[PDB]
Amino acid sequence: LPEQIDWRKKGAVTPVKNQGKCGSCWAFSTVSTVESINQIRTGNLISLSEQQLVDCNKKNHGCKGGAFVYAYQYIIDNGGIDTEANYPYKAVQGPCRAAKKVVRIDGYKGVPHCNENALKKAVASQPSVVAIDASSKQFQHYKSGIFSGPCGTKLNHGVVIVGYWKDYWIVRNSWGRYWGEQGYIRMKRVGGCGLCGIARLPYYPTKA
Ligand SMILES: CC(C)C[C@H](NC(=O)[C@@H](O)CC(=O)O)C(=O)NCCCCNC(N)=[NH2+]
Repeated sequence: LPEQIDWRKKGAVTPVKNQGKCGSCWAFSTVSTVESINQIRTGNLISLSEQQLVDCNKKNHGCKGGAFVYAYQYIIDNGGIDTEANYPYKAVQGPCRAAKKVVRIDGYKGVPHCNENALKKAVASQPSVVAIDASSKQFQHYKSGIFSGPCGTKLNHGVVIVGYWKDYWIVRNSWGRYWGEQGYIRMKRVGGCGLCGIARLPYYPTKA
């Protein structure tokens, strides 16, 4: 497969977003991969609604956390997801409003655990969600360069891998542009379960 890929360079990734002070990383990462597969398939780049998920996804827990599988499953079950414009983000949970089904997906697949080759194969197809230990201070204060740790493998933050180079993953965070490299962080590729456990629980939506 390609030595390097960057979906941002292919117009598959929307501008960086800020989940603000609400534990919704499960929504932002999930929605981003949806926005991505949709553009890759339809040629349309559309910003989708995290808030919808936050409000209408019982299986997950609004600002109190969530999981990849359920998010995807929701979007699928619900028959589609609405745009960022009609259902803006509020950084605080609320009653499920009715929403327009702008974008739809057919399924989602898991990438084999702690297998960075498989993950490379997946990212080469389309951006993917991953869980990382984002609890270390070094990571939280990461500003630039190829981050190589330290960070454990305790899964607590959800992000997206939008591309890669020979020795690092191009990760998209949901903390705005004033964190890392204009919102992104280049995480070294170290095999095993990966840096901060980045290769522990990867996934990507599917659209036929
Ligand atoms: C695996 C990734 C997505 C971490 C995830 N935590 C979150 O969603 C966030 O707090 C992420 C964030 O940056 O806000 C998580 O696993 N949290 C657990 C929440 C459990 C929900 N509460 C229960 N058990 N009812």
